[PDB]
Amino acid sequence: ATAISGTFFDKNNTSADMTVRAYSWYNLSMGYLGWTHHSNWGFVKLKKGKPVTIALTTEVSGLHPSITVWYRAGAKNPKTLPYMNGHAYKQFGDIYEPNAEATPVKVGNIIMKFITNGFDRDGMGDALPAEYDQSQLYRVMDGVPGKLAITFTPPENGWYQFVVGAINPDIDSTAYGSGPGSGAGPATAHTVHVEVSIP
Ligand SMILES: [Ca+2]
Ligand SMILES: [Cu+]
Repeated sequence: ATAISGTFFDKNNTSADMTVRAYSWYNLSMGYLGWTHHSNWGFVKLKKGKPVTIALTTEVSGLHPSITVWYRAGAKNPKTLPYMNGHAYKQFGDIYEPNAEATPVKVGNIIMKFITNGFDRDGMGDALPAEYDQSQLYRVMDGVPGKLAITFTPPENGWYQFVVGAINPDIDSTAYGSGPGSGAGPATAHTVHVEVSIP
């Protein structure tokens, strides 16, 4: 496992500004993975059965925010929350790292059950490049570039661990910058505003 910086949310702290790289959720290398540390992580404790919405917005021209939500099952001490199983992540699918260790600390079993994901597909044009042709990378349109909402109903009480990033910045836009490079794009950190609607 590897430590991450988490932003925690609750009923009195429903919003945050997170900073992410333009390609952070979908690098153009390898297996087209997100970069754990180029993205930004949130945590929120939720009650079973009541729908939740997370809304992302950005002012950055060309930027398309994105998000993956997992349920962090069996989490015990909250100080064991801000870890990930590695420096890269698949945008969908479940994560399992039994008896996980990081920097040494013992984190316990990391069990992350996939809940939902989405990315802002408004403004990307008539067709995305073929590198993005994975069905479970949920393309969502609300008619507003730079805005995204996801929803889910917590299947279990407890901690929901989510990553915010961005994907496929518009060619030659501010967000695109110098382009994908080696796959991670520019190191520029762009602000995405996050609002969690806790029931
Ligand atoms: Ca949108
Ligand atoms: Cu990393």
